Amino acid sequence: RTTRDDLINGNSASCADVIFIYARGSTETGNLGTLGPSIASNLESAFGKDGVWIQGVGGAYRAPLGDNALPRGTSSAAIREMLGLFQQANTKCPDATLIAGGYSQGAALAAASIEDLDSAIRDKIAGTVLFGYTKNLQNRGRIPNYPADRTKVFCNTGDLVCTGSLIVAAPHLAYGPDARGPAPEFLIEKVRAVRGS
Repeated sequence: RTTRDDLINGNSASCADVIFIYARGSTETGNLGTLGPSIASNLESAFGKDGVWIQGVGGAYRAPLGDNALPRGTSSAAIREMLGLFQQANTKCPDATLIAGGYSQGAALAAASIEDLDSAIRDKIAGTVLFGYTKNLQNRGRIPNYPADRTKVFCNTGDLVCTGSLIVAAPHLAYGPDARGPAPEFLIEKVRAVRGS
């Protein structure tokens, strides 16, 4: 449901083939918030429960609304937390394919993290989905240092954070259908593109 720590809890001797690391939006609960669980269930349907590990960014990432105003759109402590989880995945399960996602502040966090990541680990993230991407305009719809073909941004018309503002309007809260269909669809496709099946 809203907390999944499959990577932290996972046995190194029986690594999943796919590891998904997801950062929730501001003020959301657990470490998956409102959108994460929907994505998780569909990935589990595609890869099987033992086939994918779902890991939300918890720990120091408290997702405070105020941190949207910081330079990178989230705090340094939150970035360190997510970097730490990619590095844990890379160490625990060197052969797993990674996928990532974030909503709102979590999308800025995912983008900042991936930008700072060691390239060898960044290169293992086969696809990333961003919903209500707060740095969409500033970054021109891209994640720095990460390929456009592995990136999918869901930015609703009228969601002001996609257009350089930090105002929360009703479209910002309307990503439910995307998390249920096109976002897991994209992620599954990108994993299969490199792993076959």
